[PDB]
Amino acid sequence: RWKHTSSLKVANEPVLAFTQGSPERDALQKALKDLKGRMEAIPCVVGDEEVWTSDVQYQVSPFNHGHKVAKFCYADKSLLNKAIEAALAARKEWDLKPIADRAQIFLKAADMLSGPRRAEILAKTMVGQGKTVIQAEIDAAAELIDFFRFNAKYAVELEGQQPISVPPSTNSTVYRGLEGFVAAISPFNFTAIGGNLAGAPALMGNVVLWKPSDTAMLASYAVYRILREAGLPPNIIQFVPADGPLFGDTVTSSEHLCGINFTGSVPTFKHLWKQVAQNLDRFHTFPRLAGECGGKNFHFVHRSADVESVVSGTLRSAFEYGGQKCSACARLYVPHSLWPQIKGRLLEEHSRIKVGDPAEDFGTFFSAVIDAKSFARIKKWLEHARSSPSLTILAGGKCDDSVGYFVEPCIVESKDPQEPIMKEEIFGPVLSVYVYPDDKYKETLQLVDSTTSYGLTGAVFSQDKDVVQEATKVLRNAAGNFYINDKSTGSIVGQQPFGGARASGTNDKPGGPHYILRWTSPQVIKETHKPLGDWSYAYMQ
Amino acid sequence: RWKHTSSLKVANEPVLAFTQGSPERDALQKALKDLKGRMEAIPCVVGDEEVWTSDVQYQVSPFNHGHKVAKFCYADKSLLNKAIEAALAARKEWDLKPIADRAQIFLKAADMLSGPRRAEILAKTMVGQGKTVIQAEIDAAAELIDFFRFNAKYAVELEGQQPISVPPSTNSTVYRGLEGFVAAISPFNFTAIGGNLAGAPALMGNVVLWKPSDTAMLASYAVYRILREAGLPPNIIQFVPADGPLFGDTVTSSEHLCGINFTGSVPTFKHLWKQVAQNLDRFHTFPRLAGECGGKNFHFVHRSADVESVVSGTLRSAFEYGGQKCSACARLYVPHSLWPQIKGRLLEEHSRIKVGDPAEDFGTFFSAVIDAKSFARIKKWLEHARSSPSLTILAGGKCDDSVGYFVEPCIVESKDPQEPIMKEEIFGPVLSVYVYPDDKYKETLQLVDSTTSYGLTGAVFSQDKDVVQEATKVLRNAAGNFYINDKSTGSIVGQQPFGGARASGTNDKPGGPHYILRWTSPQVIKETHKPLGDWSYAYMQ
Repeated sequence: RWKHTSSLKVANEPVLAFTQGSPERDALQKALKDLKGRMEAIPCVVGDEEVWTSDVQYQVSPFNHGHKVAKFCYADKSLLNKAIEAALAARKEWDLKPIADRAQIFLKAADMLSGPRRAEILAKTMVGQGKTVIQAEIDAAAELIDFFRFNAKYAVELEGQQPISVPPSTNSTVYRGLEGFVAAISPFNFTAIGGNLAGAPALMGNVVLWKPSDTAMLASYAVYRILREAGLPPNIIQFVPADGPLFGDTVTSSEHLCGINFTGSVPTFKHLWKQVAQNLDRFHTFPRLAGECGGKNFHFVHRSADVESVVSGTLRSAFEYGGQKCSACARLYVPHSLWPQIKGRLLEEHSRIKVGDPAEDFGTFFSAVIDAKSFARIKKWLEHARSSPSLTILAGGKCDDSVGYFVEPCIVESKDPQEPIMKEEIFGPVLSVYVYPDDKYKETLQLVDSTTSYGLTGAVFSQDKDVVQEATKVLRNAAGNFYINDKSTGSIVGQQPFGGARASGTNDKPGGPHYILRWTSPQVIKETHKPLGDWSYAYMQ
Repeated sequence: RWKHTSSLKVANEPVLAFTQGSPERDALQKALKDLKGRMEAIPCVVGDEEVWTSDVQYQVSPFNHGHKVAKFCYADKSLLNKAIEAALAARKEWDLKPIADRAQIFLKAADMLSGPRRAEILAKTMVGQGKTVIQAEIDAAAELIDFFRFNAKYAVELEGQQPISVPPSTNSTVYRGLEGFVAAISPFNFTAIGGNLAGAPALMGNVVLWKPSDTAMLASYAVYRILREAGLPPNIIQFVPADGPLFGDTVTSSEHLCGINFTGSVPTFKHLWKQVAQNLDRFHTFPRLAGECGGKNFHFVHRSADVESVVSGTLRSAFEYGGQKCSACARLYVPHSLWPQIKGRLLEEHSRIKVGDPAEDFGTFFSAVIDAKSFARIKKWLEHARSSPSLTILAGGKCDDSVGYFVEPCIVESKDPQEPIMKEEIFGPVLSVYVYPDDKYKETLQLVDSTTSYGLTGAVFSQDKDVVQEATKVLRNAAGNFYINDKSTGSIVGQQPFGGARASGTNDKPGGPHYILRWTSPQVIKETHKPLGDWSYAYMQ
């Protein structure tokens, strides 16, 4: 016999420059102005019904928290259960739909995000989450477009991974979606992640309840709407903002939960994991938990390092988007011999860093952090950085929540490599620096590895190839994304599949080809084409 | 600029015939006699140290439970913790060892099992677990050899799945083993599974605590010894029989647990899962749980079916190895129009079935079931089959534990398609039959799907292609391994990757290429070859 199969070749979305006079700078400016003074009312969406509840909530602009950018509402238990039921009733048909047809929807969404919807999705991310132009670009456009295209490629190619056939039998693998619904819970700090957390499972034949982050609601809903317009049928993804604990209680209580695709804090992930375990007896199948959590990421500097690359790379990793990345560098290990030079260069460039309103002033490096709870926690750390004997603020240290949740980039030196600030994830623009004796760099490599609970990202800066090989070995499990002479942030889909282990999550490497395997439960079909024969065996006669 | 990828070209191990005259029948007979009257003392093995504890245990021959085939002992907490520690101290080197070198060990073990050790491994499985010649062959030889070879192929080819590189940066994926130790817990009913449960993670750079099934100790230790002689370094796999609860308590209490590779009962799997969840805070990473559990598998018969194929296929699936397979057919759905013919044929062939001592009489179809607890459970079901109004024993129904744990093949007709016997996994040679009206075969397809909690295996017998397509759609999630005109047992590696969802497990499909992904935590390395540049962006100037 035979069969016409299919293949799909994709390229990464080019990252636009947005320079003066460039069409994208103009489109973006126009989209930003179209948002000024306007507040979108965003409903919950179950199937095609827009639903409002009485539990109304607002999203404000991080750099100008007086401006409400969106009004939305929390689904209640009753609405969440209706969304599970409606999703389930749509699942069989959607799962049965050919991968090619499903992939097509995400390819069209990708193209929409690429061209016509680009400025919009950028503007909403800038205004809603406080991202500068370029942070919104690499996120709400590039990373999200890539997720859609590359996962589409991965899922189409996956269908061609078929078992061996041996006459008189033909074997085939059917990549079923998981039976049940998936709960997708996305964080504030990347518009791309919400799209991927709900989208990748949907792509794989699942139906999803998507709880988007309150502080990214404006742009996430834009992603939702774009998926729907690209052709996503109703009840495949339910748009259901909600209280976090309520959402988790409801989904972990449904006998129909078959997965949770989560990105956020480890305690919340662990809590969901424990709830699922507590309720194991009620589920029709074992639910799959995928969890990308935070990090306490490092830039390790060897004496041979290009000092300029260390400085720019670290400034970028530590302070871009106000350090609100699970991949952001928060501990810098510098050899004594390089410290004076690196310290001076860092302080010099630090003073050139503009923090302000990213929509009005494109010269802004980064803007306010995301919200009050985060601002509060960051102040507690800045105060710790003044209060602690082992700590000395070298630069910044100020913050001001009168207009936005503004925090100055802060650089702190620790005389204690095990100081809490060297170990605990701040999610703010707060860089800790430990200066180590050149003669003790091997023990220091060991400290990088042993100091925190995390294993997300990390970089080595070294011109000495032998030290690189050596740190690569030593730090094998300190970073799931390991960078050699580059900053620890900015993973690109298909180039650096993203994730790490230890406390940093389950490391399912979104951005790579294996990620989607979490969202399929393969069925293997063997068809035998000849009659069977005696149940007995020759050796028995 | 260059990519070098390696493939490995491997074939399934030929299943030998063992007919009178053949060399394998002779080698086997010799190995069986070399075992008669002998009892191996089997120590725990930690590193290279053989350890005895005071908690001594015996393995007896299922068909002759008076013969002790092995003396072994249970590891205590103290010994299990020393095994964790020693394993951990060996892990970094082993994980660093190139996949090709690790794979080589399992390829040599495979060849050993293929030739010189074949008769031995067969004999120990026949004698220890009660398997007939051919059941031992497809298991302790073919399936185990295939696991080793194919997993080696899959791991070698996996290394060549590398990310895209774009100048000035080169990206590479490093397939790390999981950081910690893996607990492998294997069941009595396949020697191959123990090898795969401990072996596949070891292959992937993990270190393993292997708790083999008490009732398969003789052959499992033979697998262990062969891996060691094939070149497996000490402390990569620790051979540690133990009390089940104690073993689980100890491993789920270690901060170093990073995985559990389990095949067995769902309650035990769920229990382990709940323990890991309870202790989540203490683990250095989130442990990965892989669980293959049981089934309540079906043969669904459409009126168009080849009656002879139905008969021989069902006899084989239901009664081979006394029905002690998670894939064994235990519910047969027959259309009224075909019943008289199928009933007569079944009863006729049933009466031709020899149950006896598989080592002494190769005419034996199947022998005693594994042990007393299982024998006891099976009698409770035979008694249920006499006591229940909806039930009628059509054939067999007797059992005798005076010499071995012997149970006659039993065929029961249920007038109630939802009778507990149609729903609960017996793990005995007990086939239940429901006869349905031809006119109501669609509703009956739905019943097959809706009746039990399981989704492991299932078969449709139908000459009507349109009914096949239809059942395939309806039963999409009733069976992870779906057979068209063939029996529901006997998955072959690389041809039918094995496993199913619902309550039947996590469906990681051992036997396929994706299985090994559970045992690796990939690291992605990006090396940038040019200096970085200003931290600022052009659009900002």
